[PDB]
Amino acid sequence: SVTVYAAASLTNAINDLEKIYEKQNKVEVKTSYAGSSTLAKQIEAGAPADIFISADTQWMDYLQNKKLVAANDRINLLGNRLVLITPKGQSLNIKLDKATDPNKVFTGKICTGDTKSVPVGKYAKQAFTNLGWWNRIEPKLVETEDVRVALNFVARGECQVGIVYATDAAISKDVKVAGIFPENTHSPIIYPLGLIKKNSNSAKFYQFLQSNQAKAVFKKYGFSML
Ligand code: MOO
Repeated sequence: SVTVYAAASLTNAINDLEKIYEKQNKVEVKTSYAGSSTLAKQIEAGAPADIFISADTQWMDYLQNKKLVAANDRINLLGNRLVLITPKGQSLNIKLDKATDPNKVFTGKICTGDTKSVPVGKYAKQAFTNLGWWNRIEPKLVETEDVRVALNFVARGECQVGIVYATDAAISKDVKVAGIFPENTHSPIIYPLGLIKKNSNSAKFYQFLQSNQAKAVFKKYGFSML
């Protein structure tokens, strides 16, 4: 068997590839999804993950610095974009530009991941700072421990808007995109793939995630191949 810990934004793609790999190999693939921060900390505490996929470089560096992944056993796999979402039926179009006043466009709460630890929230905080919006945005936040909890809060109408990845908006018929953050507002969204346990089964799955077959699933879900 092989145990894969993956950022919550990767739930649907990795579930699809788990099914494909189990049809092609006599190996069992076990998956665990959560915020990249939670998963890295769990690995640090001894969780038996063979493979880790983070939604930012920071949480893979965190493991590298603890010597839990080698520089040569990680690769940048996927990219994404950062988006604003609204519940379906409460559509908006908001330009993510310093000229926009967040106090006039955001008249309720704003749902995203914890801005200090969950990658989606860290990317969001970079963007708000670059836009000069941080001190007006912070009082509006509801912070969650992964991007999918935030997505669900928006789908259920507990927040007027949310900040999730483009791939999250596309997976949910209950939310719609209200704005795309320009790339120059934040660090590039990069998913490093890391081989944590070096054994025969884990190495095959690590390679499989880079394969032509895996590229097609990731592209289906809206990710970019790096
Ligand atoms: O680690 Mo996530 O995909 O930003 O919740």
